[PDB]
Amino acid sequence: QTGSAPNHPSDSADSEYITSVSIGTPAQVLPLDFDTGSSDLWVFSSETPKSSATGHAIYTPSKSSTSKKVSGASWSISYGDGSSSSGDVYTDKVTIGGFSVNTQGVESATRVSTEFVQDTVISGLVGLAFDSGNQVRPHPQKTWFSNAASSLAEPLFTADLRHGQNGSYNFGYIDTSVAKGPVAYTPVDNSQGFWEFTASGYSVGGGKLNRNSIDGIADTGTTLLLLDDNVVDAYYANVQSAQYDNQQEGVVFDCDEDLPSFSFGVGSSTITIPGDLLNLTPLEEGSSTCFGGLQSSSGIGINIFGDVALKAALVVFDLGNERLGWAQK
Repeated sequence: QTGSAPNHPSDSADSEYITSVSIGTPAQVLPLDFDTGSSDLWVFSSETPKSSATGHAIYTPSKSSTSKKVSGASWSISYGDGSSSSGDVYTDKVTIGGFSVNTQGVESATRVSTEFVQDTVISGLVGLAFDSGNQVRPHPQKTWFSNAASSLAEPLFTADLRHGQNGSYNFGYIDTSVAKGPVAYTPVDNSQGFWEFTASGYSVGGGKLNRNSIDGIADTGTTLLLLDDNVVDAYYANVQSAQYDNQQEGVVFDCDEDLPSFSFGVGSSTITIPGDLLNLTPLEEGSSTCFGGLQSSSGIGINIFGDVALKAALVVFDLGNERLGWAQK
């Protein structure tokens, strides 16, 4: 038994990826942000202030014959970007790509921050990091993937993100037909609740991998590839027009640059992010200056293999073996 759910980029700069989720009986279809960097499944609902939820699809638990309020449960969360939300908790059937979890914790937001209010095309998050990170008190809720894992064909899911095109979030099987190389695995350290791994080294513009390893997290909920100042300096070293732009808070360069690839080692196997995928977006319509997909992680204190990196590969989040797989796309 498997699920396969199409996703799409929210905008021309692949800021975040949007996937439909069906909650309740009959199904209420919400667009949610699948986030392997967090552990709460939370939604805009009929209990979200109407001034915050207007224009967003919402979950109404009273219209679902399978909903149940979880007495005494509450949750609150703050994200990397300073956005936040909080509320109470229901259980309900949650179906993603045709596969159902029958009793899933659905965290109903009674307050959401301005960032979420403005993002009308998203109605919440599906946290896909480890259960230890879940913020429901007093009794944590398991993630949708954790609940599904024992019932799927295999306890794994894959991320297939694309630049400017639909992709897929699949559960319970590995569709390597979207890829041009085999899955290469490395072990995951879930000590901090994340899909944390070590890359064995990197290369800029297709030389041989060095052995300067990089510890970081695979995070579908982060737009950029965020690496330390030493790696960023190495990446941009021969991009002649590159410079830090204090308004953008990141490195920019002429849009017509022929950017080098950025490669990194998963065990001894190479995954290469082509230069095309390291040019995120023109600074504005018709601009001759573009913003790099690879930027510094100095501000956040952890390296993040976000969507820019994930786009280069089919990425296998294996909860059964606690390992992370990358197949070149």
